[PDB]
Amino acid sequence: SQKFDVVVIGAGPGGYVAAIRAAQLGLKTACIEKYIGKEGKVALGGTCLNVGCIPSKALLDSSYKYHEAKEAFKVHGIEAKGVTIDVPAMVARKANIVKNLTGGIATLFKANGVTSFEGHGKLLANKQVEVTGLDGKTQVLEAENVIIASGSRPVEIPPAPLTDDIIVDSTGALEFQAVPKKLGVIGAGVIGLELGSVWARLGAEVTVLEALDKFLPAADEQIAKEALKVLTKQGLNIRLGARVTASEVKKKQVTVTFTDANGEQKETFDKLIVAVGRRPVTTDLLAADSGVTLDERGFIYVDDHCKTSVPGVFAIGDVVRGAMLAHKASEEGVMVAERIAGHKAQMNYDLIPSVIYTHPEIAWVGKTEQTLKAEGVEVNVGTFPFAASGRAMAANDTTGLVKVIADAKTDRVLGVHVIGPSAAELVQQGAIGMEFGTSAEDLGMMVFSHPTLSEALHEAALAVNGHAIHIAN
Amino acid sequence: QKFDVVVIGAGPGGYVAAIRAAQLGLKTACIEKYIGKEGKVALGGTCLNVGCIPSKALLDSSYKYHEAKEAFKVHGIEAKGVTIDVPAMVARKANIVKNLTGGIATLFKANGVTSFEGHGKLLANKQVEVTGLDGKTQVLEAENVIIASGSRPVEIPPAPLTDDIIVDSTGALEFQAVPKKLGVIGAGVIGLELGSVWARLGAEVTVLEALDKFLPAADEQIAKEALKVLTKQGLNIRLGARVTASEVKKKQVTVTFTDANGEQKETFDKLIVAVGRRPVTTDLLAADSGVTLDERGFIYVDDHCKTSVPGVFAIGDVVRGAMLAHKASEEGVMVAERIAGHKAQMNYDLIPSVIYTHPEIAWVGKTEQTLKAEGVEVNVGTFPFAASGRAMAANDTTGLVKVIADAKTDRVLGVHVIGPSAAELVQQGAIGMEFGTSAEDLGMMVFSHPTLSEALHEAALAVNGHAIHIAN
Ligand SMILES: Cc1cc2nc3c(=O)[nH]c(=O)nc-3n(C[C@H](O)[C@H](O)[C@H](O)COP(=O)(O)OP(=O)(O)OC[C@H]3O[C@@H](n4cnc5c(N)ncnc54)[C@H](O)[C@@H]3O)c2cc1C
Ligand SMILES: Cc1cc2nc3c(=O)[nH]c(=O)nc-3n(C[C@H](O)[C@H](O)[C@H](O)COP(=O)(O)OP(=O)(O)OC[C@H]3O[C@@H](n4cnc5c(N)ncnc54)[C@H](O)[C@@H]3O)c2cc1C
Repeated sequence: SQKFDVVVIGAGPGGYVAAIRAAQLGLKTACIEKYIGKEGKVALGGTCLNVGCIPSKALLDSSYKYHEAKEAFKVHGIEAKGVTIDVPAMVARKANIVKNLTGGIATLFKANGVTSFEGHGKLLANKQVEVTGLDGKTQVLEAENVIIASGSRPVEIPPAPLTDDIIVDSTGALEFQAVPKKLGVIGAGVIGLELGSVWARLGAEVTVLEALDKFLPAADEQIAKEALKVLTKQGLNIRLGARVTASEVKKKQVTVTFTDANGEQKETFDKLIVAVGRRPVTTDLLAADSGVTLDERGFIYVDDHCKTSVPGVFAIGDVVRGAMLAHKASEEGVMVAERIAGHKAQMNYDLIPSVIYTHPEIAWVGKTEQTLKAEGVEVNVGTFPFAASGRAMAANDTTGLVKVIADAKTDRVLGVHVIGPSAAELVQQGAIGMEFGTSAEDLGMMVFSHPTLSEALHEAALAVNGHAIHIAN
Repeated sequence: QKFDVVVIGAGPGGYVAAIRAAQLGLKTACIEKYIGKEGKVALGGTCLNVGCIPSKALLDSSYKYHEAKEAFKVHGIEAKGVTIDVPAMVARKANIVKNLTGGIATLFKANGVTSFEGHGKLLANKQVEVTGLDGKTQVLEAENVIIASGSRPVEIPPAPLTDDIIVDSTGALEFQAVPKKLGVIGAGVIGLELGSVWARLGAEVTVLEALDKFLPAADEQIAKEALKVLTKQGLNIRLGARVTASEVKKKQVTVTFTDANGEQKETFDKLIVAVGRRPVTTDLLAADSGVTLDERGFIYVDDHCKTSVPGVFAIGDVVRGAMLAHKASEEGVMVAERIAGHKAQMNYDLIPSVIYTHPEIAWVGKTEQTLKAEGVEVNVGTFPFAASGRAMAANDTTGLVKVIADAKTDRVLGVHVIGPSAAELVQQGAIGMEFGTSAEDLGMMVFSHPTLSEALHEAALAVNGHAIHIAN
């Protein structure tokens, strides 16, 4: 009853996928989770399902539909009088989606034979896992293998500590019951831009204070430049080189002090979202005699196969090195489970795509132009704008472009970058090609359906070598 | 006077062939006769002027109206009243057409393509007679001719086009008001798309289809779901219903048709005839041109689109194969490259199909029923959008992805989708299939979460019984 082949600590994208895969492989598997959802019961799915990926995308989709009805219907002949959005109802839809999907994970666990434990797991020496239940009582599970998937939480900064319901992190930003009239966001990363977009669409006057001089430095510079222009026009007052140093709450508002190129500045908001990154969670996770070590940044140290310093103990997802993304965590979970089952399964960290769920959506896979320049790789670049896409014109959504980067000597595609409609789907097309070593000409030779947004990738690939049909080369 | 390449027709086949030929350094002419809305010749063929683009424009506008009327409350979005201005909707479509047709002329100018306005006829010895709009003729001496004369709607005596009451797809894209009761003959792609436009805007739509089987070219599982969903959307699709006569009186039309229960009648305010497409060869070939037609009226060509006359090629809807814009354009590229000396080939096995209903329907490769008829043992994996977190956030969970793989080699043989972004997910499958992907190959790749693409990933994993997010 206490013995398992695999004990997983955490039921986020890393842990719950690892648990399902382990069970599919015939391993007697347990998964421990402590997070309490909205109904007062344990809810699986981790950050991503409960306070992350899914909730944010739900509010992004609802808020965009309102925005389009208010600002982009007349051109179609559609007249909608007095369109309004009720924030409590919008948030309630998101909550219902979360409830359904978290229950869905429990259904998958049941179907696959995963044993769930409710409470806090702590790794002791020699792969024993102590579970403190919700009633405070402890039991020890004897594990042949342990998969640590304890995830992350928001970074906290002393200049902007969470305060009442006025200074919030991403979790509180997904729970506003009314549109903040003036909204401040600290951090112009993915989370800050997505959350700022939600509330700007519904009428908030949004300022985003970003300490770095460079916007979206991980994105391709051409993509980031267009993103900054478009998002600023949408009402995200993105201030670069602006570092918050202090805040003061009074009269149900918060005044932020920050330093920019022109010196000390102050700005007052009704709500302030702190979105300055995420940190790995190891709180009470490892006994002093567990043998598992942390790096200087607080991540659990693992090798390229996610194995810790302790045989039979693995760690995956946001608590270890690499991109802090849900699909990265889940793929690591699959790899670890398959390796426990005896398969020499491998993971490719080079083709993990990134998506920013603004509208226009931003997505990419592979290397940026600036990275390849720093590496000394000569490249050919092809782009195609959605302004030249018949499908995008029909959709009344022509902002953005597709960019394909190929090695100048071999024509191998090295990166695909998109800002525009269905960016993530077009990037996935590129990623599939790159898995097979596609050249730019390979993509150019394929039949792409017309009219589709995918044609923009086809034209960009042809443009790499100067023979796109529908733009000057 | 003299050209390396003379192209007859400026549709997706002809205009792309002309651009590519010019890019390859060939002195190229393109002849077109179609008169657009401004009274001048308009390029882009059926697809741009009265086909792909206009239909998708009305599909997108009508869908946005439909969603606002029927699927906003769940988001907390309330309206005091949503209405559609049909003249304004059609005018947006007309403006898109005008911009894109002008865009082709801009591309021709930038690439050095010489345009001729009028009717082109192939004479003997690769001479092309151009009859201008004033009836005057001139002869071009062509080293190579590319025939790209396209297609037009099929006509049937029981439903002849009549004023504005009985129309084909061209007239159906020009209604200035929502018909109260709308009849459609033919439940193919065009009938379903046009029926969808007007049903969304309030028309009571009946689709009369003579065949017993719905969407026979699609995978049967996809077609069954499509029939269910489209019927729920108000397309009263009547299978095994053959129209035999019609009668126009007092701005309405009564249709007579035969179904399993005998002779039936139904009356409509408007009737759309959508009973297929046929190749155009009208006055195209002199009797001694040397180019032959097959029994069905298509120009006879080999797999490189070469006719029975060396240096004369034919592409697009006027030759064999799927009557689709991307098929025509790729044939144009192949022919131009072959004229320039390259042994260019065309892949006829991975041409995708798309039906722009909502939910969208798309597929590439072979259906389950085709593979069973061929005796190929397969494994099938499916994943429903009801289990997609991205689709749930989008409030759009109808449909599924289906992946079919060879049971022995695991090679993916077909990908079929009904649901959001169907065409984009099918293109992902088609790219994989170009590289010979197995189902496990797709399963081992990292798919971004949350995205609609994950449904293809899960379906690929389901082929071999280890999808994560559905029971296996
Ligand atoms: C607003 C926001 C939006 C995001 N949007 C996206 C997106 O769109 N796409 C994307 O790829 N990523 C997105 N992310 C990031 C994504 O959420 C993470 O990368 C992902 O959740 C990490 O998965 P994980 O399993 O490693 O960690 P987590 O999801 O954090 O799961 C860790 C689990 O372990 C539990 N736990 C921790 N310690 C213990 C313990 N001792 N005992 C028992 N249980 C424990 C926790 O309660 C939690 O459930 C977003 C993040 C945020 C904050
Ligand atoms: C309502 C409708 C919707 C459609 N939607 C899609 C879709 O979404 N996706 C898709 O792939 N396909 C779609 N199609 C089909 C698509 O339009 C055709 O497959 C495509 O246009 C064929 O390209 P083509 O160049 O061979 O022929 P065409 O587009 O028909 O062009 C032929 C050109 O040649 C001209 N011509 C003919 N004879 C002569 C002559 N002697 N001299 C000079 N000019 C001549 C014609 O005026 C015409 O412009 C649709 C069709 C219809 C009717």
